Amino acid sequence: HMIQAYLGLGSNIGDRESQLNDAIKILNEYDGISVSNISPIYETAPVGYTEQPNFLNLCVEIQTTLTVLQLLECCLKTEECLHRIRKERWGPRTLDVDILLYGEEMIDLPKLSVPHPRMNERAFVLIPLNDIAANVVEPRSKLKVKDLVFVDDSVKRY
Ligand SMILES: Nc1ncnc2c1ncn2[C@@H]1O[C@H](COP(=O)(O)CP(=O)(O)OP(=O)(O)O)[C@@H](O)[C@H]1O
Ligand SMILES: Nc1nc2[nH]c(SCC(=O)c3ccc(Br)cc3)nc2c(=O)[nH]1
Ligand SMILES: [Mg+2]
Ligand SMILES: [Mg+2]
Repeated sequence: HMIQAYLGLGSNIGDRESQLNDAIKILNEYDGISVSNISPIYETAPVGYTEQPNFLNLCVEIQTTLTVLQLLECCLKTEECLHRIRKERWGPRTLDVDILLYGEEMIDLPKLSVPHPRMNERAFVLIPLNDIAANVVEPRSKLKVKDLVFVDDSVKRY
């Protein structure tokens, strides 16, 4: 049985587009993950610590037989494959793979929260997410993505 999940990908170091492309390929090659939809890529001003490089961000849909914890392990392993050495959450990274949605399920473990608890105020997530998942309901707000998305001029088509 397959679970439909959504991942948020980001990169702000080096050849960002190549790193995101390779990440998608790696994710698709794991047993138990198939990438089923890919959003457009956006160039986005860094949010939070603003004095670091501009990001590329996108979202992907996957179909998965993995548990949410196994999925998290795969996401983290993919960052390691793309040589993410920096671990400062506020700082730059070659690759970030975030679990945005895991079916309509919700979990808030000390170190795994899904739906991603910050997604609803991030245009660098909601814009590419709305591109592929406009009618998907975000379980915490009980709103469809298209009803959460908002205009943000710092998010540009790449
Ligand atoms: N939904 C989720 N997806 C990915 N990681 C999550 C997560 N919820 C919690 N985490 C935790 O976040 C830890 C740190 O990961 P980082 O990628 O450095 C944070 P970040 O992605 O810069 O911030 P963000 O998760 O607010 O976007 C992971 O090891 C994981 O335990
Ligand atoms: N554009 C862009 N900016 C990013 N900043 C980060 S760190 C998490 C975060 O958003 C954050 C936002 C506000 C505060 Br306060 C602290 C952290 N990740 C990305 C990304 O993927 N894209
Ligand atoms: Mg992350
Ligand atoms: Mg992140």
